[PDB]
Amino acid sequence: ATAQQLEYLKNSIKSIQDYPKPGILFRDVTSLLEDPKAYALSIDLLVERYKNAGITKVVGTEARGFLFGAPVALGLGVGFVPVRKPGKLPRETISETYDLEYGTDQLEIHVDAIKPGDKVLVVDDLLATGGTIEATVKLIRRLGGEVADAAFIINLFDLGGEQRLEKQGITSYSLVPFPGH
Amino acid sequence: TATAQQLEYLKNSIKSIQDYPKPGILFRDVTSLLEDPKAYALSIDLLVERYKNAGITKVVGTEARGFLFGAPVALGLGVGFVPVRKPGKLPRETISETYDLEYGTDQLEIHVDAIKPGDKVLVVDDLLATGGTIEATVKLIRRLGGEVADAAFIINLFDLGGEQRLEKQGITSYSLVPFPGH
Ligand SMILES: [Cl-]
Ligand SMILES: [Cl-]
Repeated sequence: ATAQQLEYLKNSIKSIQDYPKPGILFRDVTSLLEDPKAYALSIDLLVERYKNAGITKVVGTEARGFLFGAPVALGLGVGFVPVRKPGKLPRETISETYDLEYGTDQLEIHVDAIKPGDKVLVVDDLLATGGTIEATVKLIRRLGGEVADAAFIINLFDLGGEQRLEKQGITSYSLVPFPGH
Repeated sequence: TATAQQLEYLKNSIKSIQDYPKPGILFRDVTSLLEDPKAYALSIDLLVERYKNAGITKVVGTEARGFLFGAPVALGLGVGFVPVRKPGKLPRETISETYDLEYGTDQLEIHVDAIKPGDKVLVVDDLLATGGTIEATVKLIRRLGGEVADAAFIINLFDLGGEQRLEKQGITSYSLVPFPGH
């Protein structure tokens, strides 16, 4: 990306000081979604990064993930595979648990959606702890998918997510870096 | 408009699951269309072609399956995408509308700043069933001064009365794949 493209994307994102709490600056991708140029540019740069990488499927987690994975799948000309909250997918699934503050949640994937020989790109809005992406990489590999790549609009470089994913053999590509926890 | 062959390709791309989510029902599963790059691209390209001269200034999609169809149509039209979300997910000032579900009610929210007077909105969703969520979405759009006359769907469950419900709001529905049942 050019410095002009990267600053336009940074400037398209609203930061809500002390949302959802004091000291937390929420990075709001909805202002990017509503801007024709910023949204298109975010998708075009991700497609350009992966066009030669032999990607055969794009995975996006529910729900903001869908907004960036699905357009990147269409731009690469490959299928889109949703990873969802429990009880929403209708065919055979597998499930992975990830930790939150005061408990856990689960993500599910269709078992038939990823096959051995598939090379998968994960795409999400924002890299924070990386917990959800770590669980998504576990789902993909349980299905025999190869995954080495995760792409983000925003990376919160203070929260350790990139290094967490590197422990799984994931290289992260992020358009907009922001500080804050 | 869409060719008969294109419509048959889209209809054949959608899996039907016997006795899900309850016995005697045939669940129309759009995830098989998402997985097929030809069917997914064809669906998006057709919806963009249908509305390319309609003066659309914004596309609205409801969480979550709606995002998979409305956001690519927004990019094809080269207009902004505005999500309508389940409560407590949008971080800035919202308004809310209540709608009916099988076992009660729930709300959808929109950012108050996302639609303005002069906006002409296309609503895009995966599937037209009762139409309750789209009815609520149309109310949100019009509360903000947006015009909305058009909703587009991948699937229309024509037995469930959705299209006629949306006609009572002045909405014309366009759907790619009709199915009987629920
Ligand atoms: Cl949001
Ligand atoms: Cl509906």
